[PDB]
Amino acid sequence: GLMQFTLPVRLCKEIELFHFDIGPFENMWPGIFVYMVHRSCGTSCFELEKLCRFIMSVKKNYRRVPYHNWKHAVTVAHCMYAILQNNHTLFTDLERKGLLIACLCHDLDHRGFSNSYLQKFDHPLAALYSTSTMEQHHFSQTVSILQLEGHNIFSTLSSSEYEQVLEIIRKAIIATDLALYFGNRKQLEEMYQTGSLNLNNQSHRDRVIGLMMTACDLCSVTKLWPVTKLTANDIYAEFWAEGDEMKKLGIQPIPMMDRDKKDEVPQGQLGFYNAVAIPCYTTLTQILPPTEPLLKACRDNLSQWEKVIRGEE
Ligand SMILES: c1nc(N2CCCC2)c2cc[nH]c2n1
Ligand SMILES: [Mg+2]
Ligand SMILES: [Zn+2]
Repeated sequence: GLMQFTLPVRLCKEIELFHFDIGPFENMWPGIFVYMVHRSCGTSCFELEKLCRFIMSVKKNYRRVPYHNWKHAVTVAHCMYAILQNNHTLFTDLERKGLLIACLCHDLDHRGFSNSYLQKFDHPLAALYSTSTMEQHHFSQTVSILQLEGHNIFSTLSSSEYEQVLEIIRKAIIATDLALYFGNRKQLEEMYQTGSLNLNNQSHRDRVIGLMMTACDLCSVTKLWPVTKLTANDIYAEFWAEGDEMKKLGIQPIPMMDRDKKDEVPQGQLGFYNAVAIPCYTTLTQILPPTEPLLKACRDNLSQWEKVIRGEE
């Protein structure tokens, strides 16, 4: 009960900032996550023995792929931690519990390929789950790990609270399907502008948690430029491997995924910032004003990519 996690002074301070980088020491990531759960939720939310076993089973079920890996999981959970900490009173006890776990689990057993590649491959998962293929798999994997003996971190909840938290986690993980983000953001835009957005409306909360999940999932674009730039290498390492696998199926991949067309990357980043990232953090900042640093950091990185195109780097 009286066993607090403490981080070194630089991490203790920097971890509260949206643009915090979790660092290259894998062995510190579990402790960073537990630290964030204790401050975000309470030292009582989870049985420490159970939580540690859950975290290590989650780590084991992330693969050694360039980007959709254990580091991404903890990076996305940290962004959620920063949003929750800057929006203290807006979220329930169950929501703070659910969302950090949802974020840690959101890409469980990712193979580094898009839903599109699975469907064109005719992967078994594409037969089992026609839409949000990988996201339905990630949630499936989460429930599987929760059901391991000694791994049920929610055991102290009532039947009804247990069903509420697994329903929060399911929707949160489904929302990380970027295909669903466009419609979700549009509806949130309409609702915020016409003034109908109502955080006591469960369907409205769901939408807002969805947008937070997109924002945390894309938070690579909200880091300082050196982190953003080096993470984009890992992202494109996966895209190019998928492009190679598309070519093996006798399909010319979109230029984004074609390693012959690396020149077109900087312009592809502009499109992504303008079509996805900027609108995402804009709508998020409208609904949750204290998340503005994510929009500001994102705009700064767009400017850095414009400088790459103008050959100034
Ligand atoms: C281009 N496209 C991207 N998305 C496409 C699918 C999901 C991530 C990203 C994400 C981070 N940086 C990116 N650059
Ligand atoms: Mg995903
Ligand atoms: Zn992800």
